[PDB]
Amino acid sequence: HKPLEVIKIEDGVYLHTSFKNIEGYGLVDSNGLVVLDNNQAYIIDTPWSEEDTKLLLSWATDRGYQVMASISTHSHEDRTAGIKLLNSKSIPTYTSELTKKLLAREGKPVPTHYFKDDEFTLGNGLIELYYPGAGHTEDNIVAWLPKSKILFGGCLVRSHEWEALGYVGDASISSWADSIKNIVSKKYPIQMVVPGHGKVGSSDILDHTIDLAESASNK
Amino acid sequence: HKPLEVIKIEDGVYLHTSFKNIEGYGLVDSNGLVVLDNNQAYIIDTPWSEEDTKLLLSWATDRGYQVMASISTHSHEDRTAGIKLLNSKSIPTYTSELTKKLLAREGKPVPTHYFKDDEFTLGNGLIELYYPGAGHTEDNIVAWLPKSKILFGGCLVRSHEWEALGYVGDASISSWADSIKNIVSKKYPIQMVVPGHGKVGSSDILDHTIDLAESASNK
Ligand SMILES: [Zn+2]
Ligand SMILES: [Zn+2]
Ligand SMILES: [Zn+2]
Ligand SMILES: [Zn+2]
Repeated sequence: HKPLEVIKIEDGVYLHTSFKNIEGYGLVDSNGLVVLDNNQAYIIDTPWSEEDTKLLLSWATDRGYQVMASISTHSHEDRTAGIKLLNSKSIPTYTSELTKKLLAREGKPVPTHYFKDDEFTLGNGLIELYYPGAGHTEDNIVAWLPKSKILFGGCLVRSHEWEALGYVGDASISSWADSIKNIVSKKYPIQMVVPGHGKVGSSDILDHTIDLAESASNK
Repeated sequence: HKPLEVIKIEDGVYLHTSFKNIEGYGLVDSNGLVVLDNNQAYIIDTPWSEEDTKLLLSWATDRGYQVMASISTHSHEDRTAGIKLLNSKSIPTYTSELTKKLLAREGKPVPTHYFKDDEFTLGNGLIELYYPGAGHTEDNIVAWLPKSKILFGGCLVRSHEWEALGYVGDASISSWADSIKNIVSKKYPIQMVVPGHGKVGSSDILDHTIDLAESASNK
């Protein structure tokens, strides 16, 4: 397919996007981040394939960055396809404990590190992880980047180009709006929200997601 | 997945819709028609799977209709997945000659009947087939239903919910707008346009498709 794209979206923050080209629909995209702490790089969600993960690692190496770890924000392949490769390179991989268990239940490679806590931090205080409750999946977490004022909402949040919730096979639709409201309750001074699929937007992605969740739940 | 849906959209015309549920995106739909001439039924595009084709044939049998033939509007699986089943039941299957050759090149079941003509008619004059030129694929054809004033645009036309051309792996983007203009030149008194994917709309689907094609071609 179309290979990995990596673009800068803030000082020390890059959006990585990988793709699948589906007959019947067309190109589907999948986003994660690279977050820098000086020269130390943290991967928030792997690309959607092992090959695209290799491209992301090469992207870092070519530019002199040192990849420290990855965190995956739920167990789906579009968040985790690269865990196997990172493990083979002795790069620490993280998920929540529930995500780890879900991966093992799917017969997929597990992270080398995991936490059973609603909050966890990577780097300085560079990346603040939070579990707001079930939505897109039972295990979805989000990441707040206090320096850049970016919330990585992952697949729990929906870009404005979408008029529905996306893939809901593993979703808890009746809990989804409440889980977004829990994010809102954190009172992050959000300047940008990055979704797992679709275009980056502003804080109103949260409101849009609540609208979509409440509509689908009442249906 | 979610099984076949069949709903009436005009006197003697039914929309059949089949689905695939994709992680990373969600539910993708695929449309065809059943067109009646008294009790004689014509299938414009098969459902997206053999199993959904069996459901469509059962739908017809249960309601007393006699399925006479199918026509597929290009070679992609979402138009043709049911050809094998119809052939096994000695129900005539049609495509254009180019579509037939493309199917054989993909190692897929071929229709039992085919024409190398820009126009062809099924039933009364019930269904008027036209090849307007390359767009979504090299072989795409459309169907005009003069009694119901419906143009089945198939995957060559794009519903208003889409802001792009969809799957373009086999497309001729530089010819697409011209091909729509050829449809316009037929001067069909169009009341409804049915796309291969997405929601049924009005004649302005043609204009929308031209806009999308011209934008993509200039890019
Ligand atoms: Zn997911
Ligand atoms: Zn996702
Ligand atoms: Zn097609
Ligand atoms: Zn199609």
